[PDB]
Amino acid sequence: SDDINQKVAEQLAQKAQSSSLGYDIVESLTVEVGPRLAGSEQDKVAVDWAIAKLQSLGFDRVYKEPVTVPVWRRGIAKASILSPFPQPLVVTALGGSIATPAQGLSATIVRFDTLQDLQNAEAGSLNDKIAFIDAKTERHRDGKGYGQTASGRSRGAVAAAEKGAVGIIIRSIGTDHDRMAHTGMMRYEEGVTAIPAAAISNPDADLINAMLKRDKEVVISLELGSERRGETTSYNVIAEVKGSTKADEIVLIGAHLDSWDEGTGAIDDGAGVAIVTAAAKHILDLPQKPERTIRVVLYAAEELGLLGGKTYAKEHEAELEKHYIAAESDFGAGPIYQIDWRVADTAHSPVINAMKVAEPLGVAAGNNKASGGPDVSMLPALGVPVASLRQDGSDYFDYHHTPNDTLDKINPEALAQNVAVYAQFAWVMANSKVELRPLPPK
Amino acid sequence: SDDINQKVAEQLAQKAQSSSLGYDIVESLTVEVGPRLAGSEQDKVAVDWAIAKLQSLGFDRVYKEPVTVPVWRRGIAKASILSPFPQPLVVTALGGSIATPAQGLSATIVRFDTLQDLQNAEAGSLNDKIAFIDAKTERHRDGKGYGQTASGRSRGAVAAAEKGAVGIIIRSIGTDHDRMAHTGMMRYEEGVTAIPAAAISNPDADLINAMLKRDKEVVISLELGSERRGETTSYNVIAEVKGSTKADEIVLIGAHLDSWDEGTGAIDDGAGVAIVTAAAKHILDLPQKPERTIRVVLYAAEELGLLGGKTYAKEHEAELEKHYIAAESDFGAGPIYQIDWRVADTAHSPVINAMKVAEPLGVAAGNNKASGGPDVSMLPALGVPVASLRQDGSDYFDYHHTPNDTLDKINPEALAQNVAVYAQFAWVMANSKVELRPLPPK
Ligand SMILES: [Zn+2]
Ligand SMILES: [Zn+2]
Ligand SMILES: [Zn+2]
Ligand SMILES: [Zn+2]
Repeated sequence: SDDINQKVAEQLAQKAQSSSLGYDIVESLTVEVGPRLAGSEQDKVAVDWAIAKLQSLGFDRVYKEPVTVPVWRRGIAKASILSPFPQPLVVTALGGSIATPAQGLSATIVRFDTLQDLQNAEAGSLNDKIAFIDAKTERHRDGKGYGQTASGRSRGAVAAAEKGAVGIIIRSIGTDHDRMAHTGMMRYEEGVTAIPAAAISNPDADLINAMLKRDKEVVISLELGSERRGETTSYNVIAEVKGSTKADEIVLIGAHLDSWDEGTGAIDDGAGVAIVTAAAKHILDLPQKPERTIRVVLYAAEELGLLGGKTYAKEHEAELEKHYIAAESDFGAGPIYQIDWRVADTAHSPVINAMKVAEPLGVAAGNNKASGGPDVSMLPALGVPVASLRQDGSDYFDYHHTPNDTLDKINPEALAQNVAVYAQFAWVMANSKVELRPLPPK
Repeated sequence: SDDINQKVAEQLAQKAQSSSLGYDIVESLTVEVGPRLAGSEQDKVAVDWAIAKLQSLGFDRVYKEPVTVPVWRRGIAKASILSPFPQPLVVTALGGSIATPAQGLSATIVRFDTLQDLQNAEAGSLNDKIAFIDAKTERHRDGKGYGQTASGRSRGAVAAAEKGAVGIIIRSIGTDHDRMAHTGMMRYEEGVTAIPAAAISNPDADLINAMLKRDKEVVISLELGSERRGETTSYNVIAEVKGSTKADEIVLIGAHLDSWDEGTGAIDDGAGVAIVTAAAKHILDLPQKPERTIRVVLYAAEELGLLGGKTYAKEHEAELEKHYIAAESDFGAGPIYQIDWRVADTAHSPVINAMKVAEPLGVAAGNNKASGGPDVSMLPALGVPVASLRQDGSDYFDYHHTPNDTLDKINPEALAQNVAVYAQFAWVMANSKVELRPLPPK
């Protein structure tokens, strides 16, 4: 009954709070693998680590599924201001950037408040120059500031090249004022000349601004080494807690296994790997079996455009109708404060009620318009219900995509609360009688 | 009278709180010069900046005095763990390190809790190996943690070479857990083979520890580029507020103009330059003249061993008897909470009383055993009284000697409180009738 399962969920939360497992999994990943950019030598290391780890935890099935991934290698990154006042910058290439010319790159910059301002510039206005997008990212619990500025990183190099720019630097898409350059994916556009593209630290962007405010033009030097290889194979890594009376139905709880390459991928998304794996292990430890199968999916190549998520959706196309609900942890280790849903209108109040078991952990009732996390975000359009278990990310963009994304950034008590809430979610959902389909129109 | 001068001191503090001058001076230095390692091209840039700045503020005399300085240039710094689990490290050369061999340097490490533990190792025990000193620096308002661990940086390369080491890495002498490597001076010893010497970030030292805790040996790669040139000339930069009835007597308020090269030297010691310069300017702005001359000294090459301070003490030897008191701001921008003295026994209670004017700014009475700041610390032995105006440095070693020592680390309200307290100090001391000599035995 709902009552019996509420009490199991209460006990799962107790276990999460008394067990070092969640922390131990992320310590293991960050120490024994470290950064694991898709397509790098560390990609296979992370996959092999995850397979061994899941086997060692005793899951009923542990297997992997191939995902095609591109190969990009980061080389040197050096930048400085040449004039008016010569100074060093702390820079990093945007993910996928081409290298700077062998002859080298030195140019006058032109500052834009935002990507939109750059897109509005006159054609030819950046000939021989480097674009500088200065947009600052606001700090928000829900990360909505990142949502407003991230496109500068994703699309700035295209917009700048369209105006004649020979390069782009951006203010890091970060909420810190640390001397850390934030990387992340960017995309060139077929038809537009690819140009070198880098992020500079927030203090460096402040410095450039201080010089511009003196009615001086700023000239920089930028050097980026990088290399592109042909595509290869990574893997979605999967573990299951075997179901019982409804074993053909799947509750999917996910994270991504890949990361950027300059930190150790601790909060993005080693924390999420640990949260969903530990939650599933606590469930595996129960004397009771869930009705549904619980499937942990550790997705490949999320950083490169949800490639593993998209691959999974297609590979499991015939199985999606039997996916009861899907959710993903990929907003660091901050505690969960709300669960939002994407279920049938007639399921919404029932699932809110089911998850009131998490109220004492600080988790509020939510809406019925959830997108789901990145790797499951394509699944509602295919009919699959999802939940967004909302994490407090107020500090997340201080470290996201920097060399500072390290184990010591994880608050163990907060990590444990996520393990507790996912364990409750996966248990309650794997035993729920609520009909979650059909999803109402978006 | 003491009463009239108490009220001027109160008004000076008002000015400091209502004026952006202190902040503006450090903004100017960090933007228009940036990092200014002694002996680098930026050394002359900083001197020329300071001369122009002091002239622009209208000081009665502005001049400079030569200081011999060594020339060391930092090149590349790359390090990684090769085994058991290959990963990147964030490293920086210790100031003055020789370069690593052209053939390259890869070696097994041996961990030591502290410099003392390394010094206790058996001769030959580090043959072919790299020493790793792991001592963590405790956070303290007075910086006493730095005092306990700093010698690992200063003297570790010598102690490691004595035991056969081919190199040394240290846990950065820092209180942060940021991915920032802290540099700073080290000294080789004539007679002992010079070896490459670097600091790694605190998270990287944690990582190495996590591998060692797995009963694995750790092997690293270390690459350091550096170059030593012959000595050259830097300068102590001096400004004066002209005295009146006691113009032959000097109240010296100082800071150092030089910095390490990877940040912008904002808190070490751009803040101190701004504090003492702004304090003197507020005094210069008064309609009243001080009795004594107030001398702002912006010392050269403090980071390389107090070279400008030592030079000043010798150059001004015949003038020291007329130095009434000396003090230096070189503990960032945190507010002052206490003034300690080094005056005659019979002057102690009188100077405490004189400075009770700063109580409302949060400044407590202090002792009579002050060392004085670094550049004036040699002066008591020459008979010159000093004060230590104690700053709250709880956060100072998060940024000291890192690339993160940037303008945005300065709390403007705290910087203003220092300007207020130095203005009071310099005014009260430049008009005091207390006999400060002779100093009692140390
Ligand atoms: Zn992520
Ligand atoms: Zn990411
Ligand atoms: Zn200093
Ligand atoms: Zn220093």
